[PDB]
Amino acid sequence: SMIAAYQARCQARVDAALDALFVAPREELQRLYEAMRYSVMNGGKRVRPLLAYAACEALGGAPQRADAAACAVELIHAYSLVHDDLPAMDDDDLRRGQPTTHRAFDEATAILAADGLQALAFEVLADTRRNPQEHAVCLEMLTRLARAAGSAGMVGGQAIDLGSVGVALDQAALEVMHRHKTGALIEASVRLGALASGRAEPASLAALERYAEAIGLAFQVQDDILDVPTYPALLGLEAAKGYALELRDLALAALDGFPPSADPLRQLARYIV
Amino acid sequence: MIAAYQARCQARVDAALDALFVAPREELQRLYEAMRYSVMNGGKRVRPLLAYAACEALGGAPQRADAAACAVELIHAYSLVHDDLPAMDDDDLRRGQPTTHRAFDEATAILAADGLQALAFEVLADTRRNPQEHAVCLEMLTRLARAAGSAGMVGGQAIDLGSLDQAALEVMHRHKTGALIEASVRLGALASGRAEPASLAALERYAEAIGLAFQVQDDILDVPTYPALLGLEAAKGYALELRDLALAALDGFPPSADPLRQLARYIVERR
Ligand SMILES: CC(C)=CCC/C(C)=C/COP(=O)(O)OP(=O)(O)O
Ligand SMILES: CC(C)=CCC/C(C)=C/COP(=O)(O)OP(=O)(O)O
Ligand SMILES: [Mg+2]
Ligand SMILES: [Mg+2]
Ligand SMILES: [Mg+2]
Ligand SMILES: [Mg+2]
Ligand SMILES: [Mg+2]
Repeated sequence: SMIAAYQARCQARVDAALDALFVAPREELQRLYEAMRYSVMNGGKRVRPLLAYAACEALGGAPQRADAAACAVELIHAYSLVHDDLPAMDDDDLRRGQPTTHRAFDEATAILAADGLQALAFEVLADTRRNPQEHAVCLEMLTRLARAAGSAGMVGGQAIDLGSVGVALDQAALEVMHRHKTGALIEASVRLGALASGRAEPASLAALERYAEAIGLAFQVQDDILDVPTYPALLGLEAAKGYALELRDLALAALDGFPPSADPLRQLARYIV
Repeated sequence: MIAAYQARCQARVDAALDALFVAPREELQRLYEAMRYSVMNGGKRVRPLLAYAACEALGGAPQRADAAACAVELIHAYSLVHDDLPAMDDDDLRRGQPTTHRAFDEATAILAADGLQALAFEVLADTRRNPQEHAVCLEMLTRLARAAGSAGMVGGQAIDLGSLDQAALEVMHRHKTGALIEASVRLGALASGRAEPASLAALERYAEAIGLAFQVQDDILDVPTYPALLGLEAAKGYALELRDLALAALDGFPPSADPLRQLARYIVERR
C-alpha cells in the first residue's frame, strides 16, 4: 500500500546509484564490469536498501544519508547470490527465470565479478564523498558490514547450510542457519541505515536490532509457507502461519515508542506476513 | 639482513593472523579451519614485509602496521584460493601442498576465501586492531578496496584469464599483482602517522618498480614471458633497471628506509 510506494521509491533510488558503479575504467575490463552489472541490475526487489532507508528515516534522518549503505548491502547480497548459484554450490541455471551469472558468462568470470562486488561494497562505505557521515560512523558501518558479510555471518551461514546436507535438522538448528545466512545481513541493513541517520543511540539501535531479528526470520517462515527441512514440515502449516504472525508482533513491539517516521518499518512487518 | 628482516615480519604477522581463525561457534569450525589452512601455509609474507618496511621508512614503529600487514596478506591469501580453483587454474597443489579445494572441498574453498576478503576489511575498520586516526583508517580501507577490486587485483585476474606484447603484459601485471603490492606499501606508510603526499608518491614509484621486478625476475629464473619478449639478456638488464628505479624513488629517505632498499636488491639478486 504505502509500503508498496515506499519500496518503489527505494528501488528506483538505489538502482540509479548502483547503475553508476559499473563503468569499466579501461577497455580490457569491459566484460568483467558487464558481468558485475548483470549480477546486480537484475530487477531485484531491493529489500535490504529499503531496510537501510527505512531505519535511517525511523530515527529521523533524511533518507539520502543512507544511499551508500543501501548500495553496500545490495552489493553484498548480489555477490552472495552469484556464488550460491555456482556449480560447486546450488548449480543453478536460472534465477527468477533469467540465466545466472555463470551461465550467461562463464564460471570464472562469475566468481570474479562477485569478488569485485564484495570489494566495491566496502569501497563505497569508506568513500567519504559517497558516504558522508562522521568518520567514526563510517568505520562502525564498515565494521558492521564486514562482520555481517563474513565467516561469522552470511558466509558462515552458507557453510552451515552446506554442512547440514543429509543431517537431520531441528528448528533450533534451522534458525541458527537462517540467522547467519540471511539474518546477519538484514540486521546490518537496519543497523547501517540507523547509523546513517546521524541520530543513532544505543537504545534505539538495540530496539531496531530486535525488529530486524524478528523480520529476518519472518521472511524465511513466510517463504516456506508460500512454497507450500522447512518451517511447515517442522511445525505443520497452521502452526507455521502462527509463528509468522508471532514474529510480526515481536517486530511491532520492538518499535514501541518510535515516532511516525518509523511507520514504513511497521508496514513492512505487517506486509511480510 | 633482508632475510632476518623477512623472518621477523613473518613471525609478527603470523602471530596476528593466527589469532583471527577462532570459530565463534561449533557449526563454523570447519569453515574457520579452511580459512586457517588457506593463510597459515608457510608463505613468505612479502606484502606484510612491505607494509612493515614502508611504515619504518617513514619513521613509524612497525607494530603500527600490524593491521595493514594482516589485511594485505588476507587479500593475497583469498586470491590464491580462488586462482587455484577448477574454474580458474585448477591446481591440486600450491607450493607442494594440497590446495584448499582438495583438502576440504570446492564450495568450502570458495567460501573460506570469501570470508578472508571480509575479514581483511573488518581488520582495518576495527579501531582497536588498527588504532590509527579515523581518517587514516578510512584512507587505508579505500586504498585496499580499490586495489583488491575489479579496478585492481580482480581486474588483473580477468585480464590474465582473458588473454600479447610487453605493454599488455605490463598492464596485466600492474593490475594482477601491482595494485596489491602498491597498497601494501601505501597502507604501511599511512600507518606510520607520518605520511605526506611527496613521500607517498615516492613510495608508490618504489612499489611500481619492485612489483614489476618480481615478475621479470621470476620469468628469468624459470628459463608470453619477459625473456621471450625482450630476449634473455635484455630481460636481465631490465630487472636491474627496475631495481634502480626503485632505489632512485627512495633518494633522500633516511636510513630507516634501508629494509626497502635491501628488498629491491634482493629481488633481482635471487638465484
Ligand atoms: C555465497 C553465500 C555467502 C551465500 C549466502 C547468502 C544467500 C542469500 C544464499 C541463497 O540461499 P538459497 O540458495 O537457499 O536461496 P535461493 O533459493 O535464492 O538460491
Ligand atoms: C582475484 C584473483 C583470484 C586474483 C588472483 C591473484 C593472483 C596473485 C594469482 C596468482 O597468479 P598465477 O595463477 O599466475 O600464479 P600461481 O602460479 O601462484 O597460481
Ligand atoms: Mg544455496
Ligand atoms: Mg540457491
Ligand atoms: Mg526456506
Ligand atoms: Mg595460479
Ligand atoms: Mg592464475
